[PDB]
Parts: sequence; structure tokens; C-alpha cells
Amino acid sequence: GQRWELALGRFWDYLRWVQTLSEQVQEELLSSQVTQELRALMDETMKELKAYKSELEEQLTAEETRARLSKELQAAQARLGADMEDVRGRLVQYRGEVQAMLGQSTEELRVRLASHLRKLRKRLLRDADDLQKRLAVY
Repeated sequence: GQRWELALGRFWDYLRWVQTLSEQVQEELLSSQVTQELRALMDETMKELKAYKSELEEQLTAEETRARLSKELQAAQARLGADMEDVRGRLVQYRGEVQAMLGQSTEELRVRLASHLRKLRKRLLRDADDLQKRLAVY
């Protein structure tokens, strides 16, 4: 229950809501509200993540190994940020495709988005787990 975990949890809960593609989700998806609110949550998560790592380095248990673990951690951090950006990007894409439909039914478009989001979210949880496991030793 660390700070950065609570932040990610809020990003994750918000994303779970979006996955439902409910009436309200849809409303905010055609505006920039969902992607904007997701960016704020992502920024907060990365911000707390950096602060946490910084504080962790204050009580660390050779050099080559330390430099390797710090780089491996840095990579996991990047994967997660990238993951969150990929989700945002996919949602931005959705918004554009609906506009391209010129008013046509978006049922099928939503079916595809739903399936893709599920996979992007799988990857995000997978990387978050990896990142947490790496911080656990660090």
C-alpha cells in the first residue's frame, strides 16, 4: 500500500471504468476528458514512483550489480509509463475513428476497442507486477 501503488490503483480503477464503455464513459471519450484525466493519473503515478525509488536509495543493502539493478528498475519504470501512454493513445485513436464514421453506428468499433483495451490492460498489469517485484528487492 505504498504511495505510488495507491496512485497506480487510481489509474487502474479509472481504466477499469473506461473498459465498461458505459454511456458516461462514451460521453467523456468523445471529449478529451478521459484521456486528460488518465494523463493526470499517469503523471501522478510516475511522479510518486520516482520519489519512492529516490527514497529507497537512501537505505540500500558490488558496484556493477547496483548499476545493473538501477538500470533494470529504470527499464521497468519506462515500460509502465509506456503502457499507460499506449492506452491513452488507443483511446485517442478511438475518438478519431468515431468522428470518421460521420454519425454511423459505433457498436462494432466499441467491440474492437473493448477487446484491444483488455489486452493493453493485461500488459499493464503484467508490467506493474514486474516493476513491483523489482522494487521489492531494491
